Amino acid sequence: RKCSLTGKWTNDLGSNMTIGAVNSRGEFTGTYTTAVTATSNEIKESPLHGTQNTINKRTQPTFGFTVNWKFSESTTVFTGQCFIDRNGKEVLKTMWLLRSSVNDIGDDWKATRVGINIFTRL
Amino acid sequence: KCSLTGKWTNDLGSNMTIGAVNSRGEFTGTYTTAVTATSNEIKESPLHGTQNTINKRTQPTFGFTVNWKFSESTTVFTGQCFIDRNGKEVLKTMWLLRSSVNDIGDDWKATRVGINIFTRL
Amino acid sequence: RKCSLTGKWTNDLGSNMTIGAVNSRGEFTGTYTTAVTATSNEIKESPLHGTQNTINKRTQPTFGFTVNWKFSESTTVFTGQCFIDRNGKEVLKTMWLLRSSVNDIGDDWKATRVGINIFTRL
Amino acid sequence: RKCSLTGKWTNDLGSNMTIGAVNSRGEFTGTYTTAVTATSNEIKESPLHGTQNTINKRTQPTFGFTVNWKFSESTTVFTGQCFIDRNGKEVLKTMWLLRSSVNDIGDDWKATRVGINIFTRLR
Ligand SMILES: O=C1N[C@H]2[C@H](CS[C@H]2CCCCC(=O)c2ccc3ccc4cccc5ccc2c3c45)N1
Ligand SMILES: O=C1N[C@H]2[C@H](CS[C@H]2CCCCC(=O)c2ccc3ccc4cccc5ccc2c3c45)N1
Ligand SMILES: O=C1N[C@H]2[C@H](CS[C@H]2CCCCC(=O)c2ccc3ccc4cccc5ccc2c3c45)N1
Ligand SMILES: O=C1N[C@H]2[C@H](CS[C@H]2CCCCC(=O)c2ccc3ccc4cccc5ccc2c3c45)N1
Ligand SMILES: *[C@@H]1O[C@H](CO)[C@@H](O)[C@H](O)[C@H]1NC(C)=O
Ligand SMILES: *[C@@H]1O[C@H](CO)[C@@H](O)[C@H](O)[C@H]1NC(C)=O
Ligand SMILES: *[C@@H]1O[C@H](CO)[C@@H](O)[C@H](O)[C@H]1NC(C)=O
Ligand SMILES: *[C@@H]1O[C@H](CO)[C@@H](O)[C@H](O)[C@H]1NC(C)=O
Repeated sequence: RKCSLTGKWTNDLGSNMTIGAVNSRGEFTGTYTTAVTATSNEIKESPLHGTQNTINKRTQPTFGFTVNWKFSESTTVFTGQCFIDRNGKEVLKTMWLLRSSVNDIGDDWKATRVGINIFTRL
Repeated sequence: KCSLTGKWTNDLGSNMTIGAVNSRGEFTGTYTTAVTATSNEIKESPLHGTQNTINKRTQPTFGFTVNWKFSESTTVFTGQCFIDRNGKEVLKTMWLLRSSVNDIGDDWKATRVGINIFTRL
Repeated sequence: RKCSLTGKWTNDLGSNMTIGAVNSRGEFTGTYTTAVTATSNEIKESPLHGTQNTINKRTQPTFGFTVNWKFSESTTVFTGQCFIDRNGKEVLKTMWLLRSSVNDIGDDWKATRVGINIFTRL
Repeated sequence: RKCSLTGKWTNDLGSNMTIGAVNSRGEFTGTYTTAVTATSNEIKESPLHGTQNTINKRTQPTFGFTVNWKFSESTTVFTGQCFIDRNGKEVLKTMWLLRSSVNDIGDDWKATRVGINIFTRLR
């Protein structure tokens, strides 16, 4: 069918996320449980909010979301595309930017990390 | 505090308006790009995001998604709101622009990266 | 047993590269055969030039290199780190930037793609 | 007529680099003096090695180089294009990846930072 974002996912790093119903404007909300973190602070489940692109109602749509971490001053944004193979196996191929907080504008240059994640269903 | 609400323009000439930021840090708005990857006519597009409220920083991090209404593509922006040495607010952001590809074997080439600096308009 | 860049490698996309000897300053040269390309033009083997970081002569050093494509106006740069496991299996975890040419500076914004690659020995 | 990498440059952060002659294969070397650093160590001038793309011998070519930092375990790679306006004013629009060292492969995910730089000539 269409590749749908709703439901439960895990990534190559062991992180989980659950996304709820996608409304008619493509808006969704959920939660994200990272399996990894940059430092010793305790991981807390964090909210995410995003949109799926609905133009031409593609069966493999692009999308993006923001994770607003509840245990860091940082923000991660993820963007990717939902693929589906002939057996109906779904996968999200994503890239992210992780923005840290810096105290001063002179340190902005070092504030942004980059990486990928591949998510498959639970 | 450096506040996301209001009207902004970037180094490329794009405009965006962000509304009120609620108690969970959620905001919505609209984005008018000045530039585009292809010939399709530009349309104003919704954005949705969140500002980080931990320690209620006067210069908080944030992120938002632009759900383009004239492309199959998605752009995500993340940055931090600074209050500059001239007293001006400025958003320093980096973005990932995801294009749609028909086949998973082409995924590798789908994601572009860049920056934008926004100032108030 | 240090993780050494010299020799023949293949990545998750099927691309091959062969790196020669790494000199005492960490400098190396080689060739890169991509398995994929952005367009229809025929792929040609292309030169690469790089450096491995030698500070503290780490057994898992960072490195970078430039691929000077011989069939495109484009350039790709890769940067990563060479890892080992105790049975001696080496792997390079890398991220790349692929710079396309544009014929007007007003189009610079779109010129740069980003991704990852994982290489293992042949 | 062509935008040439050789010579002395400075970027929006204040960093300087000097690039030497670009040979017929497009190979160059030089030195990089960052104005900024992620941590307290004293900044040391560092070698760079790169190539400019010569396909179709464009007057505004792409290029890339690696900076092998002499004061960190880290590596930076820069890639971009040399632009030249009608008065002959040159500028390098670049983007970079900064790879830090991590002790364990389980930390790889956090190792890579991203950003941009714009360089203009020093006469
Ligand atoms: O599934 C996935 N998980 C990872 C990737 C992309 S998002 C990433 C999780 C990041 C959570 C924040 C974090 O680890 C964290 C934790 C504690 C920090 C303490 C102090 C910090 C100071 C500056 C910057 C930080 C950035 C992230 C930090 C922390 C800091 N995919
Ligand atoms: O303010 C800022 N503006 C720029 C930067 C980052 S977001 C970027 C604007 C992106 C608009 C979407 C687009 O270009 C677009 C439009 C139409 C497309 C039609 C067909 C496409 C086919 C493949 C790939 C595409 C990629 C982007 C496309 C389009 C396509 N900052
Ligand atoms: O092993 C790996 N392979 C891939 C990844 C990162 S490097 C990439 C291979 C790049 C080959 C050059 C290319 O695709 C290429 C070739 C011809 C082009 C002609 C015209 C272009 C116009 C705009 C943008 C381009 C981008 C890449 C192009 C070409 C163009 N890892
Ligand atoms: O002109 C430009 N300059 C900046 C940008 C991109 S390259 C960047 C300079 C990087 C110098 C290395 C560095 O800061 C550095 C120095 C010491 C470090 C010690 C320990 C580290 C541990 C983890 C990560 C690091 C990242 C950079 C580090 C260092 C570490 N443009
Ligand atoms: C992901 O979900 C599984 C069970 O449904 C659980 O074992 C695992 O702990 C979860 N991951 C994280 C990082 O919480
Ligand atoms: C941004 O706003 C200014 C002032 O209203 C306007 O003149 C300009 O055309 C707008 N730009 C775009 C891309 O809509
Ligand atoms: C890489 O090497 C393998 C084994 O030698 C070979 O079969 C394959 O064709 C090579 N790939 C490319 C892209 O040349
Ligand atoms: C670069 O050179 C300029 C003048 O040539 C100098 O004023 C500046 O301090 C130098 N910057 C660095 C980082 O060395």
